[PDB]
Amino acid sequence: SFSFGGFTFKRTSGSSVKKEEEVLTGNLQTLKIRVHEGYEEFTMVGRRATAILRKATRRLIQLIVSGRDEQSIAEAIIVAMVFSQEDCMIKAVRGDLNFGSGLNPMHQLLRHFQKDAKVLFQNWGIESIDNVMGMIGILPDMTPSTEMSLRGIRVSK
Repeated sequence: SFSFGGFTFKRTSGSSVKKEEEVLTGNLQTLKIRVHEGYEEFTMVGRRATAILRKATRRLIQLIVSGRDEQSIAEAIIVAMVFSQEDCMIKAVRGDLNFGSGLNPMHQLLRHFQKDAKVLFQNWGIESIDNVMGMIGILPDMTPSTEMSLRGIRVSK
């Protein structure tokens, strides 16, 4: 169990080791980040939202988020997208990432997208979805949809 972005993450299956890696942001800043390598499954519980997360090396496999309102659901999605370490998120950064107490690089990334996530969501990718009991899609602009969704993401009740 650990905490990230105001969410408690508890690992329900799988595992990971960490390898340092250099990466190039969409503002062309180089960062050394600790990459988690492994298939892992988690629950996330924040103050206003809950989720199930399955991921692998720099890849979000599935996120099912349950939340109180649009605002809360969004915050959960942003934390799980940054936590995924996917390169479309790395490449969505605009402006430099300063400092820093307080802030290893994953937190810097998070603080950046928490100030504004529009570009993160635009660039993530969408997919058509099927009908699944208790599950609905969320579009890049955060409105609901039965036909499409942000890739890997679904909203529960």
